[PDB]
Amino acid sequence: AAIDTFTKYLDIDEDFATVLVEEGFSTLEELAYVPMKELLEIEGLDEPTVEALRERAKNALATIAQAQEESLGDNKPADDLLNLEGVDRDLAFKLAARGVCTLEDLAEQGIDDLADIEGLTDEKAGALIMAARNICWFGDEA
Repeated sequence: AAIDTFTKYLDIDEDFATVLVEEGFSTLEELAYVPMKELLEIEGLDEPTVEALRERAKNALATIAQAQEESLGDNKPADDLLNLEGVDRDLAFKLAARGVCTLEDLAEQGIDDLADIEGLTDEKAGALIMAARNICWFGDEA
């Protein structure tokens, strides 16, 4: 059951032949480099077909790169995070990598938890956290 894998592999004429189960084509990584001594038994392999295979390999590279970016990008910097003053892109990325993503949890950890931050001392950490607690907790806004 690999119909969802090679959905667009031979985009010229779908009615060509049946897929060889002996190879499988079900790794998406090992098929990058293979000796040409066994991959010519199937008929109908010309220059445009190899060029299209190279296009598809580059596309698969791009897709796996985007997948790795999405898997590592466990930050989700929303508009609610970049709006707090003194928090540029780098600081917001740091906050999101710490493990926070919303506002109702920022003012629930004391200054003892505001360490390990790069480019931010403890007095400024306290300043920013009491600013946040004034905007959120003392403001009584919804």
